[PDB]
Amino acid sequence: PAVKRLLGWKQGDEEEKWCEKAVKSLVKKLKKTGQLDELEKAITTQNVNTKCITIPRSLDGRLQVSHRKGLPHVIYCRLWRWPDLHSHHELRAMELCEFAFNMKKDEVCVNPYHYQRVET
Amino acid sequence: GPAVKRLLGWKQGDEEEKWCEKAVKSLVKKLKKTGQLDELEKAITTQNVNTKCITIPRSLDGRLQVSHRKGLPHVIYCRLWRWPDLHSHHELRAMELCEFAFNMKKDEVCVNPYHYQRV
DNA sequence: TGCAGGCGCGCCTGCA
DNA sequence: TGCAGGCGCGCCTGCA
DNA sequence: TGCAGGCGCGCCTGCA
DNA sequence: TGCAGGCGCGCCTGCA
Ligand SMILES: [Zn+2]
Ligand SMILES: [Zn+2]
Repeated sequence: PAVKRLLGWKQGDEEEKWCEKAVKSLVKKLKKTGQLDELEKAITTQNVNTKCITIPRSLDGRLQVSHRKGLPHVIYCRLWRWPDLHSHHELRAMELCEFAFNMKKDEVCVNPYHYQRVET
Repeated sequence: GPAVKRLLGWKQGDEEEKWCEKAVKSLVKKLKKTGQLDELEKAITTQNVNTKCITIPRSLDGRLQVSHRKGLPHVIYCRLWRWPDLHSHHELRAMELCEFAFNMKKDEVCVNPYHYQRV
């Protein structure tokens, strides 16, 4: 009771506010392209055989979320799988991943379960 | 909105939100024992600077440990309820009204966030 | 309900 | 020297 | 010198 | 509907 009341008054940190901004950014795109269910299926079931969850690729490959840039597959693999993920060099797509980042296609797959972490 | 909160619950960087709950649980347990919990809720919800000092015992080095993390008690609770980007105790100055301020080295340390001003 | 295991303050080490 | 961080004994908690 | 980060126009939201 | 304001991708800049 008092603990949960006092916790509600907590000033929110920028990292949690940014994570929410990162998830809202992806959800808005997936909703528009009919891919939101697949993201929830991939995240909650950890199923590697899920479809590619794609977003359009930018000219430099970077994605901006609340004044912060990063590679989109790296942003969402750090979010749902490896918080200590340093760079794209630590990621390796599976053969089944049609839209892997490394392939530089029109769309980029951000399904965290289509990438394997390597120790570079 | 429902999908965003659902998907957010699945994130991996949850090390900091479980800690804030442990930090609040730690303070509440001490304030209930000493009859000061209502004053904390009055200070937090009303932002009233003229609230009474909300004290906890002071340790030998002045640091407080919450779930394997150490910090100065007034800094911990000012960052929690007022300034998340609060860097160190050097950015805090107690109001003159505050009898149990951190810098006073007394037996009890006041952790009412509304008895400190940011500099 | 006895008791294994969690965790904090005090003690100590180790840099800048 | 201000500060960070590791870890044990004493205190406290939650099960079979 | 590669590349992180600043910032504007275009896009979009939201009031009157 | 005239207008304000938030923010990203594309463009551009400044360091270690
Ligand atoms: Zn894929
Ligand atoms: Zn005070």
